This record gives sequence, C-alpha cells and structure tokens, in this order.
Amino acid sequence: MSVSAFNRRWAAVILEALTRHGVRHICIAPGSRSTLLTLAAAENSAFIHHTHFDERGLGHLALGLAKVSKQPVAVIVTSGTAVANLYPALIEAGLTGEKLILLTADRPPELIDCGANQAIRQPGMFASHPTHSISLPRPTQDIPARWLVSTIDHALGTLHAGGVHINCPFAEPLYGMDDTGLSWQQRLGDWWQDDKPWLREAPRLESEKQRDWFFWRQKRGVVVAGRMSAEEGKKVALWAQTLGWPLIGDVLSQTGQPLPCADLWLGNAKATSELQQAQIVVQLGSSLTGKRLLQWQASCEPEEYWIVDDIEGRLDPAHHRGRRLIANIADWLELHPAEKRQPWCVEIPRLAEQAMQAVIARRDAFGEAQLAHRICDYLPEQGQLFVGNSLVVRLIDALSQLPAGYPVYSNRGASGIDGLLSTAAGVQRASGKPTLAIVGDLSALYDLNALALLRQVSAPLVLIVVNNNGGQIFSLLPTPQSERERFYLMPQNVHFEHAAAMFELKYHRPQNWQELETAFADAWRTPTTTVIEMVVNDTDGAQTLQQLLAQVSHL
Amino acid sequence: MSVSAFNRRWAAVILEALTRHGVRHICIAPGSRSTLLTLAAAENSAFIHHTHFDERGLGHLALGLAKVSKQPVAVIVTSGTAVANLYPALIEAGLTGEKLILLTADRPPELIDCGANQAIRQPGMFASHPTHSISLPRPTQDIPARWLVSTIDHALGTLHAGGVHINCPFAEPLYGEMDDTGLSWQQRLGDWWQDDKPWLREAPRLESEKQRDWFFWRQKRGVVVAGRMSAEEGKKVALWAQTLGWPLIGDVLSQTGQPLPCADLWLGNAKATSELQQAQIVVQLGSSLTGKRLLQWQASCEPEEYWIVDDIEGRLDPAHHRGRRLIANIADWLELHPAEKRQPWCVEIPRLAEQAMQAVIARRDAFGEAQLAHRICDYLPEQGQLFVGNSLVVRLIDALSQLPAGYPVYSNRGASGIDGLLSTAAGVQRASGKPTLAIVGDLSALYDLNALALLRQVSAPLVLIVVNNNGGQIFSLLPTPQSERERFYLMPQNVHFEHAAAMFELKYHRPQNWQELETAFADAWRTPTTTVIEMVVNDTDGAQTLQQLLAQVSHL
Ligand SMILES: Cc1ncc(C[n+]2csc(CCOP(=O)(O)OP(=O)(O)O)c2C)c(N)n1
Ligand SMILES: Cc1ncc(C[n+]2csc(CCOP(=O)(O)OP(=O)(O)O)c2C)c(N)n1
Ligand SMILES: [Mg+2]
Ligand SMILES: [Mg+2]
Ligand code: NA
Ligand code: NA
Ligand code: NA
Repeated sequence: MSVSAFNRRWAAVILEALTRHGVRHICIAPGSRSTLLTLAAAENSAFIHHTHFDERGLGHLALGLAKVSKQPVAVIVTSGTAVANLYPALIEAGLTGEKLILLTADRPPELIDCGANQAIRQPGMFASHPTHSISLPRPTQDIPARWLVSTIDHALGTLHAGGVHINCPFAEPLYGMDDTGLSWQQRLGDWWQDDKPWLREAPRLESEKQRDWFFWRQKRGVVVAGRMSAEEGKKVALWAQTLGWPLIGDVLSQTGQPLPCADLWLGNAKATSELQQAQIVVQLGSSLTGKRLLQWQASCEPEEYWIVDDIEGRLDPAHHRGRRLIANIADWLELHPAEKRQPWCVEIPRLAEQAMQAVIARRDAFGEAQLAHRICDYLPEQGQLFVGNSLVVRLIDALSQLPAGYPVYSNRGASGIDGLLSTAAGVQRASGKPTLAIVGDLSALYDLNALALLRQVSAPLVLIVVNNNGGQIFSLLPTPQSERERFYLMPQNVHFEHAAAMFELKYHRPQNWQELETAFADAWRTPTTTVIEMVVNDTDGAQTLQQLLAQVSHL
Repeated sequence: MSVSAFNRRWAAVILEALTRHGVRHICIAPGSRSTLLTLAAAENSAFIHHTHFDERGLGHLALGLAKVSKQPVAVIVTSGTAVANLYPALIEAGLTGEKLILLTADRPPELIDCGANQAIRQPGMFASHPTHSISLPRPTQDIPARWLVSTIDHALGTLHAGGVHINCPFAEPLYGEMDDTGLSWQQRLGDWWQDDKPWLREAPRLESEKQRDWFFWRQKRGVVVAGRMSAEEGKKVALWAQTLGWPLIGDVLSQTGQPLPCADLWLGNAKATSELQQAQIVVQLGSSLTGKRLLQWQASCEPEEYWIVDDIEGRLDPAHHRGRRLIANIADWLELHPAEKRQPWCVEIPRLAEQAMQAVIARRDAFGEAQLAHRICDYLPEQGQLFVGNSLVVRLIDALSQLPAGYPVYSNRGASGIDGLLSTAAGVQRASGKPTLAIVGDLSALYDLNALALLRQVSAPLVLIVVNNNGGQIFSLLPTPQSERERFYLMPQNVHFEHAAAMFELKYHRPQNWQELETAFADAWRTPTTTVIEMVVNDTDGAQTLQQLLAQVSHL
C-alpha cells in the first residue's frame, strides 16, 4: 500500500543501478520532489557525496569531477527551474565528452500543464543536448524492477560520451516506511549483492586501423596537438619528434610545446610558406585555441587532413578532404607507430625560438601577458592547471611554454565564462592534487557563489582572478569603439577582497613579482583555497599580444 | 558587397520590428557574435538598454521589467551556454505570462556540428517552453526585408503571453566599415521606417465569452478565491466578493486586503471546512495559490461548479474539478459579470479568521522571521512595492499577515525557483521606479549574489531584507528525514552578507532588535540606493512557530 515506501524503493533501484557503471561521485542540491532520490543516494555507501545550492554551479561541479576522473558523475536536482540550471554544464559535456548522469525529479503526469506549483514540462527539456534521454514512467509495481534497471543499463553502457538525462516523476506522498515495494525489489535476485549490471551492453566504438599509414608517414606531414590527457601529450611529443614532423601543440595538449609561441610565428610569411609544403596534417585531439592556428587550419591545403580524438563527429571547422578517426589517442599512436625520419622543417624552429625571445624581452612588466608568459614558474609541483576562458587561455597559449605531461584542464567546448570557479573545484576534488586556476574578473563574478565550494578542497588551490576591469577580449576584437565600454567591456569596478572574506578564504592583491611570489609561498602551505588578485590596466594585455604579433610577423 | 554591413541591416530590421510591439526595455549581455544585434540595439533610441554580466540574472532582470510594465521585454545574448542561461527566466515566463523576447545570436549553419568553438545546436533548445520560436535562416539579400519583419510581426502580434525565441545566425565578418550594401534592401520597406506600426498587423483577441448563466450562479452559496492578479484587480475582487456576500479567501499575491486573513491556519480547523462544504460554486480569480491548507482545501472541496478566471491560458486547477476555465482580464470579467447584493451565508469562518489573527498577534513580540512575516505591513514603503521571495517568507507572510488592498505585490511563484530573485527585484524596481521591499532567504541570496551588482543602480530606495536562518529551513517545515536533513537538505552555508554588501558598495545593517530594524528602515528610505538588511534568526523558530500556530487554530 504505502506510496512513500515504494517511491523510496523505485529510487533505490535507480541509484544502485549507477553503482554498476562506475559512478563514484554524486552531486546534490536540495529539493522536496527530489527526496526519494537524495535519500537513496545518501544511504548508499558506494558514493562520494557533494552538495551545493546553485544547480548551475552544481552542474559544473559534476563537469569538473567528470573531466578529471573520466568517470560518469551523477547529479540529482528537484523539479523546476532547478533542472534548467543544469543546461550549461550539459551543453559543455555534450561537446567535450564528460559523462554526466542527470537525475531530475518531476511531478507525476497528473500535475503537468495544470497550474500546480513548481510543475514544468521536463521530458525533452534539453532537446538534442544529452547523448541519451530517459523519460521514466509514473512509478508502479506493474512495471517490474527489471525493466527499470534494464533501461538505466542500456543508457549508461552504450554511453560513448556526453551526458544522460533521466527524468524521474514521483507522486505524493514522498515521506513515510513500509515493506510495500520489498517483494518487487527482491525479484532482482542476487543482483543486489552483485558487481555488474543487470544488462551488459557496452559495445566499443572505434575506427579501424588505417591500412595506408605506412605510405603516409613518409610524406611531409604536420602534427597538430589538440586537447588530450597529460600522458597522451607526452606520447605525442615523442611521436612527432621521431617522425620528424613539426609539432604545433595547443595549450591544452601538455605536449611540451617544442615550437612555442605558435599564435605568433604562424603569423609570419616564412612559416606559412614552409607549411605549405606539407601533404598530410594529422591532428590529435581538438578544440584548438590560438587565433592564427584556426586560420592556418582554415586555409591550409594538404592532400589529406586527419583528426584523431575519442569524441564523435566532425572536428574540422574548415571541412578539408580527409578523415575523421574515433580513438583513444595513446591507443591510436601504438597502432600507427612512427619510424625515425629526419626533420624536414628548417626555418620554423628558428622562428619559434625568436618568437619566445621576443616574449621574454617583454617579461618584466607586471601585466596579464607577462603573467601568462611566466605561468610555469608558478605551477604547483605534482599539481594541475585549470585555465579560464577569454584572454587568459589565449595569452598562455601565445606566450607561455608549458611542460610536457603537466596536466591542464578547461571548459573549451562551448567556452562559457559561467561555470569556471565551480568546475575548478570539481577538478581539484576529483584528482586530490594542488591546483592553480586563473580566470578573468567577469568570469569570477559570474560564478562568484562558487567561492562556497572552494572552502572544501583536499589540497591547496590558488585562484588567480586577473582583474582588468571588464571583458577585455572585447578590446582585442575590433568592436565599435564608441559602444564598447557600455555594451562590450562592461567594467564592474569591483574587487575580490570582501568576496574572499565572506567565504573565509585567504587573500592577496600582490602589486609586483616579489609580492605575488610571497603569495604563492603562503598559498601552497595549507589544504585551502587562496584568492590572489592581479589588478592590471584594462588594455595592456591585449595591446601587448598585438604588438608581439606584429613584431613576430616581421622578422 | 560587404557581408558585415549586410549583417548590420539584417539586425537593424529585426530590432526595428520590436519597436512596434511596445518593446521598450532591452537587456543585453557581452558578446561578439551578438555584436550586430547589440549595435543595432544601442543605435536604436526607442530603447532603454540594461546590461549585466550574468545571463541567468539578465534573464531574470528582463522577467521583472516585464512583470511590472506589462510590456514585452527584449534580451540579447551571444551564442553558446549564454543562451542556455536564459532557460530559468524563460520557463518562469512560460508560466506567469511575461512576454520576454529572446534574441539569441548564433553561428551560421556551416559552423554547426563541426568542432567550431562556441557553437551549439541553438534552434529548439527551449522545447515547448517559449510561446513561439522563430528559427531565422542565414542572413542574405535574397530574402526580402519584408519577410523578416512579417515573421516578427506575426510572432509578436499573436503572442498572448510567455516567451519568444528568435535565433539569429550571423556569419563572419561581424566587424568592418559599414558600407551601404543592404541599404536599397532596407529601402524596400519604404516609409515604414518613419511609421510607428507593424508591417503586418495580426493581433486577434483571445477571450472567453460571457457566462449567460451567471444570474443563476451568482445567487448560490459561492466561495471567492483570489490568487495572483493586479493590485487594482485585488480591490475590485474584494468589493465584488463582499457585494455577493461570499467569503473571500485571498492569497498574499492577491492584494485584496485579505478580509479573512490567516486562511492557512483557519483552513486547518475542521469547522471552516465544514461550513465551506456548503458551497455550490467556487469562483477563483488568478492563480499560483500560496499556502498548503488552501491547496489542501482546493483539492478537497466538491462544489457543483469550480471556476478559474485568469488571463493566462490552459488549465489552472491542479485538482481538476468539474467546472469552467475562463480566459479574460479579471477586471473586464468583473464588469461583464457584475455582483448582485446578497446576504453573507458564512457564520463560522469570520469568527475563526479574527481568532486566527488574534493568535498570531499574541506572538508578535519575539525577534524572529514568523514575526517579521506578520509585521511586514507596518514596514511597506509609502506608494511603493513588495517583492516577496520564495520558500518560507512567502508562506509565513501568506499565513501570518494581512496586507492592505491594492498594495502592489510582485514575486516569481510560477515555478517557484529560488534561482533569480535579487536580479528579478532589480528589474521589478526599475520598471516602475517605485521604492521597493524585497525579502529573500539566505540560500536565495547566495544563489543570485552577483545580482548585488545590479542593485547598485536603483532609481528609488529598495531595501533588501536577507533572512538568514543558516539554511533552507523549509526543509525543517517539511517532514524530511532527521538523519540526513542537515547536509542534504538544509545545506547551512554558515555565512553572512556584510562583505557581499561591502563588495558592491551597498549600505549594510545587522539589526538585533525591532528598534534597530526600523532605524535601518528609516535611513534606507531617504536615498535612491539599495540598503541591505540582514536578519539573523535561530534556524528552526520560523518553521516551528508556524507549526504550533497551525495547531492552536485547528483546536479553536
Ligand atoms: C555564458 C557566457 N556568457 C558570455 C560569454 C561571452 N564572453 C566571452 S569572453 C567574455 C569576457 C569575459 O571577461 P573576463 O572574465 O574579465 O575575461 P577577460 O575578457 O578580461 O580576459 C565574455 C562575456 C561566454 N563565452 N559565455
Ligand atoms: C532553482 C531552484 N532550486 C531549488 C529550489 C528548491 N528550494 C525551495 S526552497 C529552497 C530553500 C531556500 O532556502 P532559503 O533561501 O535560505 O529560504 P528558507 O528556506 O530559509 O525559507 C530550495 C533549495 C527551487 N525552488 N528553485
Ligand atoms: Mg576582465
Ligand atoms: Mg534560509
Ligand atoms: Na569509470
Ligand atoms: Na558487453
Ligand atoms: Na550594522
């Protein structure tokens, strides 16, 4: 009889099911309609439980977790606007490959389209953004537990990447408990004390080994390093070296950047020339950062364009004739090995070295370009780097040479300035590692309430808020000068000292290299967050990037 | 010739079509793909432009501005997750009626599903929630200007309520010297440019016809329920119900003056529900009923007819009575359906109502949130407005307080999200330019904390009361499980707002008693600025006080 009882039983099946697909972290916001789920989640010791109050921030907390752990991560929110707040993180996951399990509680059908409080149309909400969507029915004994678990299983197990939306209607009552659904739960036999799914469906998606690799490696080819794992970046740096091919590695590639300041040199006739001679470009990973690289890539004309990543669909915004190959990068390289061939490029290496030389000559100024340049003086040892959006990711790319195999993380799929503080958190938590995060002032304002989560870290995390008073990328872009402060830049004339106090975070506003150094030396001493604020002249960053762009276009 | 110049006239037409549907305010966030729309929005002087860095907050600003002005309000965002951050406000629009028109910039088709940065599938992302959606094609001269403005005029002319999604693809280049490429293209509309009118006028009226059996129905023993409506409508509903001598069950969102206050306590006494059992008809004006006992009574009553009269569409009766659903401007309907003077039929309820109120008054003294809820009418700004937050505050004020007639009350009680409250309030004050009282709980203030930025520009004093019971104490009102309540429900954040207030240069007070609270109330009404007032309370005293009071009154 007890509708309470059953409800908690139906939710219990749901949350154990995900025990079977590697779900370790579950992130939770409060709600009422959510109780069946949250309880079930709370009572299951297979999980590490996180909570936050801002469902959008929650979503990015899961995102961060998933991004580092490479595990599916489950989220529970209540019905209503709460669910919609998950959209951003979902969109990004749908683009970058994070597996997010979204369990969104709902009113029963009796209560849809009839003026009931907090009652929205929720199935289909995220349209084509989730990889799989599940519209669960009105919980009843008449549908066996085996159906419920078989559906969840198919969803999770055939999940190459992106998230999964599972909608979970619950009618009232929701608080009560009885035996009511016990015999129904036990129809699942010893599955309850098992390790595995009820239904095992986990076929692999992989592109066959390319039979003409041996032909193609003998030609003048270029390697492009996209977003990939720390370790894939090492394996790739080595692979290109051996092949003799010039490596143009993005900031997110953790390849070592053997030809640094690419955003610069790629802007020089002598470089484009040499590169014109290539016949095959093999790009590994995607979401390329630099402006000049995207243009080079747009207009480059090799006989064939290869792109290799374990994410599905097209990744060439330019639509070259060629191939799109789905694989684990490290797995793909083993399968397409390199043979010792001799470097064919001779003028690019000069140009790279000269372009870095141009940059260090400009290093003394206490600005954001200078910070980005000098960033690997600051990387916490055995740690990880979370890079913001806007100017920051573009600066470090253009100006800094990151070590091979140092892990970098970032939200570069859709590039939102909306989840960054909270993504950084879930990144810090997933790996246990000291973390450095850099973000601009509008991005830290966006997600300012994530300063709450940053009270619970498992190793030091330093948040650098580069404060140039507004969205200054819109001073790098040729935005109509007259409208640009009010409708582009939006300076908020703010600081972050009180924001840090509120969440009892340690704060520094260093005013030169000496004091920012002391800041760090205090930061890494304790398993807490410290807000560091660099206040800089609004356009110094972008101007300087521009001048170096011209400098390097000229030699 | 120049692509970037055609893009500008393509946008300029779009923003000029808005101009002829009453669109006055337009809320804008930064962006680059949005640039043509933002240029055309800012070049076009028919608008008042509002800007904000947070697109969910921007969304909620637009919502507020619309909530007050009753005009459609425009938003401009760039492509990506910026678009997705408008969902909250859109869905709330979907329920309470605000016309928000969302101009969402986009990459052109080529750059979709190809690994392009900041490029997501934008058409349809909001599903059924917007009222209509336009999926505008790739800008070209081969599509007559007269097409773009007809399609918008249809969109806006036929919008009875809720949101509009206009997706705007634009292809690089987006910057250049403004040639005069699409000019003769623009000139194809002709003097329309100098008119004030829609190109196509399509604005057919949706309304329910006159209830020809009203003279019969108005003579029976009815009940009048008053939900969300306009302040003016409140007054009107209060007269009309006292005329028919029916008992008025007014919601806090009803603005009737609640002649039977504390309905949430007296509806729990077995004597009231017994009397009401006599009702042959219930005429409910407006929707989103507030308290639990009125919801429980609504679901349980069994008149021969139930009527919901409101100017939004669809069913509004979550209990699905036999009866009628009646779409119209409430006042208009009062005029079409006049009251006849008849004898009050209710003997018991009016006695309990004054007995409920007395019982609350007995407890007015303690410095907690139940008390604040009760006293509030003593603190309303002269000729100003009330923005009432979600969770406890709405329910306590509903339960424990009696607000005056026709005092404007605003809130987000459609989906009841605590995700956009401050940012909504700002928009709510900007729309009318009235002194404003927004009350909001601690998690609700963390959720929109960056909206503090927006509450640095107010035309008129606005007080922000933050009630800090260290958590979501509505989860102490509900029978949640004692074991996991604290970390999985209440989520106490252990925080204050002194510094948040300092951060945005907003005056702060943490009053400890009634003397201090009213002091802070006074100096606050003397400047067109926000003064934040944080009331720190013992977490469960609010919940309990209500609980107890529900119990005392169920025994009277
Ligand atoms: C959700 C969302 N809103 C808006 C944008 C557009 N956008 C890109 S960069 C940027 C500027 C961010 O400013 P700041 O945080 O200071 O970084 P800075 O530009 O100074 O480098 C904006 C608003 C976006 N990418 N995502
Ligand atoms: C966007 C959104 N997320 C979650 C909820 C569910 N919810 C309702 S009340 C509440 C707690 C609000 O806490 P607080 O702001 O401190 O007010 P109080 O409960 O103390 O009245 C939550 C999380 C909601 N209605 N909307
Ligand atoms: Mg900035
Ligand atoms: Mg609270
Ligand atoms: Na896993
Ligand atoms: Na299998
Ligand atoms: Na004070």
